[PDB]
Amino acid sequence: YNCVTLHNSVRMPQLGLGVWRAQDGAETANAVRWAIEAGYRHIDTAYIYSNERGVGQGIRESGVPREEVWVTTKVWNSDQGYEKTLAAFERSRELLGLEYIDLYLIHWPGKKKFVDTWKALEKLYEEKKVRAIGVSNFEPHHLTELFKSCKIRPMVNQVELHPLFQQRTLREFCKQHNIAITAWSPLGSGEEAGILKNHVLGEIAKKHNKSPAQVVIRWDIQHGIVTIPKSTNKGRIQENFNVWDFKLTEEEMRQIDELNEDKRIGADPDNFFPGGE
Ligand SMILES: N[C@@H](CCC(=O)O)C(=O)O
Repeated sequence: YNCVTLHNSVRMPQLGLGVWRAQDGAETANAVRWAIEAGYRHIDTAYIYSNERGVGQGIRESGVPREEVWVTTKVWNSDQGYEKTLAAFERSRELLGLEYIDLYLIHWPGKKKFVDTWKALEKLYEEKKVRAIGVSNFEPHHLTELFKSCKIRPMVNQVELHPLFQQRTLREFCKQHNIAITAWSPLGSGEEAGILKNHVLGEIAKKHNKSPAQVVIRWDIQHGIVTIPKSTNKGRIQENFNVWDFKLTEEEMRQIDELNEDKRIGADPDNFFPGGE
């Protein structure tokens, strides 16, 4: 299926499972296995989700060869700093049961330690322990600041992105510095869900005989954004993957784009750094 190319030529599958909010053990292992069974080849996790064991279990259970799957995980705020970050990588690696990790990200920028943390990601990349390195919830100013002090520039930035918060500024900033955007959103585990409940998505979903969530995912795909919808439900997990047998029209894309309100719904990167030390 579709892949997005990072600035080091590694190809990152465009659709993945978010396991954010999945309880460890069975819940995750099932979610991951079900995803892989359905065809997903990309799992997105994070130390702080406390479910790296379960992810590893799901992957081993699926029976799919390691190199055919992409695994992303992330260094938590409290493990920022060169040596601390290096150590959190190993704790994550051991917990996933993996010899290498495909992508490792800084989970939140913070203020004082992210340049230092990035130096550790560069090391892991030189040591061939990760295939790609990037950041999450970084804003252009963070990225501009990081650019002053790095040898390898970030390859991914995973941020809140959905039809009411379309991140146009950052998208252009990332187009211009060769960075792939990954979209997360406060959906899948059943939050307020205003994002999905509007006439534009409704009628596009109805026209194609799909759900509004399937539409948003497809909209992500056709904008070349990487998308990691989270769910622990076997059916929803399957539904989120059934997005390859239809195309949104150029007009349908402008219509969804028109929904932009720059309405952030999750936490603000400039003022959010729980666990910071
Ligand atoms: N994947 C979520 C994790 C939430 C958290 O930071 O605990 C995010 O970065 O938005």
